[PDB]
Amino acid sequence: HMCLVCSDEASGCHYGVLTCGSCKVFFKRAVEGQHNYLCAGRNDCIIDKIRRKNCPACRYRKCLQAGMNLEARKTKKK
Amino acid sequence: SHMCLVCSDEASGCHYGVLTCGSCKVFFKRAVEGQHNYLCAGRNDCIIDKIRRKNCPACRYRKCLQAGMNLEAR
Amino acid sequence: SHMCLVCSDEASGCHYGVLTCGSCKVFFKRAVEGQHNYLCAGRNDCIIDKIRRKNCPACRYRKCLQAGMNLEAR
Amino acid sequence: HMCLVCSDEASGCHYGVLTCGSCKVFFKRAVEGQHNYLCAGRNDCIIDKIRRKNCPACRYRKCLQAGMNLEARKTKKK
DNA sequence: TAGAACAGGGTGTTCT
DNA sequence: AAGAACACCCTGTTCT
DNA sequence: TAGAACAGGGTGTTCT
DNA sequence: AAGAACACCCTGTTCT
Ligand SMILES: [Zn+2]
Ligand SMILES: [Zn+2]
Ligand SMILES: [Zn+2]
Ligand SMILES: [Zn+2]
Ligand SMILES: [Zn+2]
Ligand SMILES: [Zn+2]
Ligand SMILES: [Zn+2]
Ligand SMILES: [Zn+2]
Repeated sequence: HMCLVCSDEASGCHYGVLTCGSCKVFFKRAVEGQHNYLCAGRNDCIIDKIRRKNCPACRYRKCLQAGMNLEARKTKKK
Repeated sequence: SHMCLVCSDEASGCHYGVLTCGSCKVFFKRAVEGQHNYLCAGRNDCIIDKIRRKNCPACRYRKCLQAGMNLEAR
Repeated sequence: SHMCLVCSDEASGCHYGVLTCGSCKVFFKRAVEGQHNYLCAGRNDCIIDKIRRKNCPACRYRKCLQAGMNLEAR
Repeated sequence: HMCLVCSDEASGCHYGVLTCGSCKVFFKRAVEGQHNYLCAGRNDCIIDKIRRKNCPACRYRKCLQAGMNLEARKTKKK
């Protein structure tokens, strides 16, 4: 079963979405910090396992698009 | 002038031997010397500039080659 | 009197058939009926009282048997 | 490699000591809550895998004796 | 599960 | 000019 | 890693 | 007296 962001092996729901480990800590770091990234292409870069380092801008976008949010643990509660 | 022929940064001088910045200089040596496998995530036409050249070394490397860089110019 | 012969709680009446509290009553049925394996973590002489009887069912059970409980007294 | 409290399979250092999972959450629950437990024996009960339920009093003691403490993560730091 | 934190890779600079 | 080398940033793992 | 939280076991009560 | 059955507590796992 697979990461919905990069299609590497999924390691569980994280921030509300079946993702792999690397995408989980990736999202968390982008959300807590600055995410002023530039796409060098057309904002549709291919994020898979070898290429996911290439474009943070598009990786973050695919994170948001897949529905990740930080408060999804204390917010998949109330 | 004084713009890198690859990323359009402020080119230090002439390297390998093209008007390139220092980043591209050393990048190029590393791309040819080691390996390394670079793959474009777009369309093999990425925008390469001071801030984006980090994003796609396949495309950076290709631009280096096409501006005629070569580890032996002397 | 009105003290459990097993744990010395306030014994409700006569069960299986010994002067026992209600806890020991139902405990005993469960110990014999199901199984379950109880093992003492001390020395097979545990203090059994209202608060400690929970701690060692091996010893509780043994005391039940030794006070002559039996699922058929009638 | 083994839990230093109950000798079940150890799952990592927890609260500063190689313990199994059950002893980790056991300690944590005893420390955050009330631990007014009574030993029914001589305060040397045998805490191994089947018997560790029998005497919280002695299990907790073996936890303290083995050196567990909550602030051992932010205190194996400074 | 969410989170800390280490080591590894890549990059760009300074300095020979 | 070309090379060495350090310090930085981002990443993805492990967390006996 | 530390932490939440669910389901399972055991117990003791109330109620027939 | 004996049994059913609920609600509680403690435990140890999983956390696609
Ligand atoms: Zn992923
Ligand atoms: Zn992109
Ligand atoms: Zn350049
Ligand atoms: Zn490219
Ligand atoms: Zn009793
Ligand atoms: Zn005992
Ligand atoms: Zn243990
Ligand atoms: Zn004990």
